[PDB]
Amino acid sequence: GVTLLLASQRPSEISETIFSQCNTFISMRLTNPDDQNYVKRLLPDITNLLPSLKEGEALIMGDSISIPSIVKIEKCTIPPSSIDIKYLDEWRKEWVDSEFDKIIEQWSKS
Amino acid sequence: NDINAEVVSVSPNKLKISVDDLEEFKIAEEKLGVGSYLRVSDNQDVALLAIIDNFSIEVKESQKQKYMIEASPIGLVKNGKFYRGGDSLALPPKKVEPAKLDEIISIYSDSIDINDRFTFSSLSLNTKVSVPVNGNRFFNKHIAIVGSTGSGKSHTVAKILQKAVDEKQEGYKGLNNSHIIIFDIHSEYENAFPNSNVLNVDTLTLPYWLLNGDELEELFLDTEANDHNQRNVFRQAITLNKKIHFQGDPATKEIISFHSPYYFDINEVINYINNRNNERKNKDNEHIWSDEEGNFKFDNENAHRLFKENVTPDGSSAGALNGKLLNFVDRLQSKIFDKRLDFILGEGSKSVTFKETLETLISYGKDKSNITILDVSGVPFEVLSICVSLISRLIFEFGYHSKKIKRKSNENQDIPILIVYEEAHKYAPKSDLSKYRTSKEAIERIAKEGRKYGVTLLLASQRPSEISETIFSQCNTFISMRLTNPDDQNYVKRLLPDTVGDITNLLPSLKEGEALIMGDSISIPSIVKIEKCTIPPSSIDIKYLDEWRKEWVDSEFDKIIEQWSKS
Amino acid sequence: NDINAEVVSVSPNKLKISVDDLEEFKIAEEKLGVGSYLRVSDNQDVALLAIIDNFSIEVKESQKQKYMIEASPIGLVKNGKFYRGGDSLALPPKKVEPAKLDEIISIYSDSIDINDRFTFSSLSLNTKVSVPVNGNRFFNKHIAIVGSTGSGKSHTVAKILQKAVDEKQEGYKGLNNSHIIIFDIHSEYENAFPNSNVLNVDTLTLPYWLLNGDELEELFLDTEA
Amino acid sequence: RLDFILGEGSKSVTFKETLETLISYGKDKSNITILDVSGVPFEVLSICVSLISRLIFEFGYHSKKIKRKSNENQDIPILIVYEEAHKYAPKSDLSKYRTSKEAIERIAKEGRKYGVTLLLASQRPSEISETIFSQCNTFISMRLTNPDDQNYVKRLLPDTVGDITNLLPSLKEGEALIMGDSISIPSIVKIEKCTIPPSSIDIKYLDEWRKEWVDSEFDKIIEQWSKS
Ligand SMILES: Nc1ncnc2c1ncn2[C@@H]1O[C@H](COP(=O)(O)OP(=O)(O)O)[C@@H](O)[C@H]1O
Ligand SMILES: Nc1ncnc2c1ncn2[C@@H]1O[C@H](COP(=O)(O)OP(=O)(O)O)[C@@H](O)[C@H]1O
Ligand SMILES: [Mg+2]
Ligand SMILES: [Mg+2]
Repeated sequence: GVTLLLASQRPSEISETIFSQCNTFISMRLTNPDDQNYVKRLLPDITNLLPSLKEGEALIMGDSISIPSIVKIEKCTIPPSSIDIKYLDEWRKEWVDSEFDKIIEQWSKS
Repeated sequence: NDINAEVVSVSPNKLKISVDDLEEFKIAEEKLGVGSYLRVSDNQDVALLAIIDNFSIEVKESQKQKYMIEASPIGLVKNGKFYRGGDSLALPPKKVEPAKLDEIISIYSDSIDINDRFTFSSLSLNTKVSVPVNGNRFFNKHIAIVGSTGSGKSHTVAKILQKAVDEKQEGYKGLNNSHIIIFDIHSEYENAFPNSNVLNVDTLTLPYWLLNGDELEELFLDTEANDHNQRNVFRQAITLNKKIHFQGDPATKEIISFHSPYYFDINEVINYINNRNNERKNKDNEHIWSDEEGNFKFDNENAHRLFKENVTPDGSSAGALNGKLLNFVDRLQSKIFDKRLDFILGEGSKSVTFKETLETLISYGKDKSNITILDVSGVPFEVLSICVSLISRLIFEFGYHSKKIKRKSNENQDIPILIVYEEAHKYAPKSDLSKYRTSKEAIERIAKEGRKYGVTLLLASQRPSEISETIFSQCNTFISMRLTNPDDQNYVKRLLPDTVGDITNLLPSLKEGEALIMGDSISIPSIVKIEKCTIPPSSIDIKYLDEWRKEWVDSEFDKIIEQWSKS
Repeated sequence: NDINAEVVSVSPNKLKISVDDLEEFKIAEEKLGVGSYLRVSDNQDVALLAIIDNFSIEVKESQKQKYMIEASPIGLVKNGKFYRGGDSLALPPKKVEPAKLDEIISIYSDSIDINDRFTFSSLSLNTKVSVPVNGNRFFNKHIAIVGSTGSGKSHTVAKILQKAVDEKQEGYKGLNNSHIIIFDIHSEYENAFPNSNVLNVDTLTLPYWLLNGDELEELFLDTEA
Repeated sequence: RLDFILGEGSKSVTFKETLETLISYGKDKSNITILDVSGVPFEVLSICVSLISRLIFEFGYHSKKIKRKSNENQDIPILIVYEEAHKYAPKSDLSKYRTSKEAIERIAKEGRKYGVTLLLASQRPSEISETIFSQCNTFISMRLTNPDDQNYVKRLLPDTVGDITNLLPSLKEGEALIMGDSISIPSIVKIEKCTIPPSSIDIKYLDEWRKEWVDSEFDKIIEQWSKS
């Protein structure tokens, strides 16, 4: 009763012994052909749409699904706290006078 | 008319187009090249647009000229609005014209908002259209600028950073918020950025006590030896030496450990280890010494007395670490005594402060600048991996700790920091050798985790094929100036998402200064011309011909020898 | 006419040239080699300069000789000034002749300024074409001369250094400011530079105390035990 | 054999005339200093190469200290020529050549800004370490004949030529292939013929073997060996 969810990024660097034991496979957009070829090999030609996948789309394969298909994962109404930093919009403002006292206190703490 | 071309066959992502007449020859010269744009429709309101991948102009004896154009549909234009996507299908035949200036403008001006556009280049085939990128997505996802020597890589790097500095929100005057750090080995960005803070070996003081646990044992210990008694005596010396120099609250003093960023003096650390090469236990198994104040037993309270050299061992048997640390000590003072490491292990590191190192690294001191150029020309190459890893980790954990302050206040990470890695293959090679391991890991955490902490990369390397795959793939934005090595082109082709026909033969044949921008920052991967640097980079290289061409100098040689003796 | 060649196919970086008539055979041997330069134009003013990459000559009993030349457009010339270009289009058919001497010279001479030009070699397929290098940039960046034994790399090293020694600013008489140190191991560069300082074992005095700790260990210790 | 490094002369020589010897700034000036290291024993050859290569580098390192203090236009550029660079700077990390490896690799990495540049002339390029060979920018590739050296050079060349794989073993005598910053395009060149060629005094084994059995020379070898 102890299974695992392997939320990795690129399949080409994960240990073979764990990633071969996984059977249900969800592949999002994968821009590295080395990553694509590992996902292609697991299938017994839908992998050619892996790099052109839109944001949020996925390819689910395994015995859990009937056919390996490109799916759109449901949007998170309560999303995880993963906020992208707007580099341009932050850089447009004034030079913000940030005091270094409070930051290096906790850096020294841990 | 001037051009009579139509689509003869379509594919899922390929249009084959036959040019039938070609009355006007300058249509073929600039509007029918590889990477140009074609309008594919039967009307003048709804159309597809297509990049040109390949062409072939066959001519023979009696039959007609066979001009065939291979194109890929990049998107859809409806009533002056461009919509990306190859899903829309053109049923052949469809009349093909070169795209007008307004359609090519609408390609790049529709996918990006009016406030998210970052323009630093124009299209190479059409100068009148500028090519903006999504500057949030340009800089949040890491940038890789590759190319051969003389292709204009540093000019492209400089021109991006000037446009990052000169761009401002309206209603204010003065320095903007952008923070860019450059690792300058060839010393080129002084001439590009005159109004910026530059730090060379003679000026920059990097404290050695800010090195973490991994960096300290790489610089001092032997990874190949892997001696745990040498490892344990190093940590217990530095941890104790950080305690005796702390002047603060006792509760913070207990949490001080070997990785904690606190000041310790390396000369006393050598003295502690050198003394512990000469321990002599008594019959009760306790080490006994004698300084000027009297005999004492080596325990936790009196271990600070070994930091001074004037201690004499007093015992019968050999101590616990007697003779096990002599190769440790001789290499330990070999790096301290070296004059090349005065900026890192010298007397100047005693008088600097953890604040003063951060205030100097991102130019937050008395003189403030957006661009901090780290002239690591004079830095010796064996500590180049150490120094780059120290600064990169000092910016990443500043970027981490900046966010965790703002998560308490429920705010975003205020200042985003960019680090430019000129000649990035030296810090982060494909080779798994231990001499560049610490710089590989430091760029790894910025590449894979720094996106969420405000710390990013600009991997500007002449040889991308000597950068590791696990950091090159994290650079979503890719700029290709001119790549001529076959292994270099086969490397980038293996790390690039799609973009068939825009790299296969285009990269060797590119002009100086024009590049290939791609990623989620741009709407489509296009060959653009990076705009000229009015204030260009200029490395002050030794012009060997003119110095050899002149008279044999005689006054200089005497000054070189005596200055060597003086220092 | 001497040679009647013509472009029959155009690719983004590839050119197919059909040689229809070859009255002068000597153009084929010298000017239509593997690495030779062809100019591709319908006029003498503006031309597309292309290097050859491959060729094939077919003869059959009834048909005419099929001399095909496969070329690549390395650049472009305008009134004698060469521009290195990418995908500059030449619409077929275009008359092809061997490139003039002034055109091939302008590929190598125009990229380097006349003060920074350093010549130690000429083009293999055209001995009249001097090939200069940016001697400003030739020396400060490191040079790697590689070949097999008996390929002539000792001669190439010697010729470069002789060209770097006899050259001067012309405003003085005497020795220039070249400083070249050769780790001559085969005892061969004595002849190439007769007016040089040669240091063998009997003349060199290398102090042992200028050795560092790493060098001093190998001079005295044994490392096997 | 170690008299040049461990004799009575090495003690009395001071630091200044050592650099007057290696750079030829002594009594007789010379643009080219030829270091005949053939009679140097092979056990100490990497030691003497690394000693000189270090000494030239810190001469250029301390060259720049005056030029930032005095801001004078004059400068002393130095080029170092390493004939058979694959044995001074091998790919192997063995202890015997890491002194000469570290001296050359310091020049290959830091010597650009100090006026101490290097020329690598090796008949077996594949043994030279990639961290030194890639620091070079201009490559004069002569006739390369071993397939291992052909594959090594083709990777680290900054550019390529059409059909380079058959070009390298088919180069004629004096034919070269220059790529890099100095040249505009990779071109097949003919190096100028040396009027005063580099000639090594070689023993013509077959020529002396066909002569008569010499008799007088054997005794003069033994008596000098006996007396010295
Ligand atoms: N946008 C441009 N337009 C025209 N010339 C350029 C441009 N960018 C660079 N160059 C030229 O290319 C040359 C090479 O500079 P650079 O690309 O910085 O070298 P590297 O690729 O080694 O960094 C420079 O001398 C510069 O004049
Ligand atoms: N540029 C050249 N032109 C004509 N002959 C040459 C040229 N370079 C070398 N040679 C001849 O080829 C021979 C090869 O010698 P060299 O190339 O100097 O030896 P190595 O390559 O083994 O150092 C020499 O005897 C020389 O006469
Ligand atoms: Mg550069
Ligand atoms: Mg030789």
